[PDB]
Amino acid sequence: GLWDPTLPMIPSANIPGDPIAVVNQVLGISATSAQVTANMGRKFLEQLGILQPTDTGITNAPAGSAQGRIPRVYGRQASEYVIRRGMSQIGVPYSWGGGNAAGPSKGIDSGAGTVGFDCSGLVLYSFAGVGIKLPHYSGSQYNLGRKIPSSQMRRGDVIFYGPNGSQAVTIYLGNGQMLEAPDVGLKVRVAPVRTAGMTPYVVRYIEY
Repeated sequence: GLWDPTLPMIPSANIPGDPIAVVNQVLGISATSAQVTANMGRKFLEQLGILQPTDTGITNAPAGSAQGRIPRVYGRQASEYVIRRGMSQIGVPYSWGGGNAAGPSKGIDSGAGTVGFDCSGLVLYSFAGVGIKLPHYSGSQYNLGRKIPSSQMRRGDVIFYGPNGSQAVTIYLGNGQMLEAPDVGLKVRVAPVRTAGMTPYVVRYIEY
């Protein structure tokens, strides 16, 4: 009962640090997920009319704090943009280790020749749109943001599975549905929430 038994019962792909997310051979440029995320964060803060010269564009709250860069009054807008980004990826193939802040990508190991998303890749891609920077490993994502009891999960909160949230991570959509990049041969999908292996807390990255 420690893991979700419908998926491989192993820790999710763990891709270290700040990977290159964009490579443009023609212009001769490349950039990492953090750079892509910061740029989107600044664009988002500008769209809210609140961009400051001190803003890098990274909007994460210190882990456990109920206050991040994005004002509470704009949290629902931020959350809905994150969800829109994720939902726009329905139908993209699964790839073990796949995805970065710029979109689906080549995976690692088994997924090395497959462009797509895995669980943490999809979540980090979605949240990057408002400057929320997340590591490409579900266990590490579980240690950021603010814990909410799972019984009180709310649309936009992030659901975790397995010990230390190491197996999988999905975005709660409300109404008992979640957005996930589940397993090989499947695609990014909306599916019923599964409680087997669920961590006792979900994580909130955006307050509203």
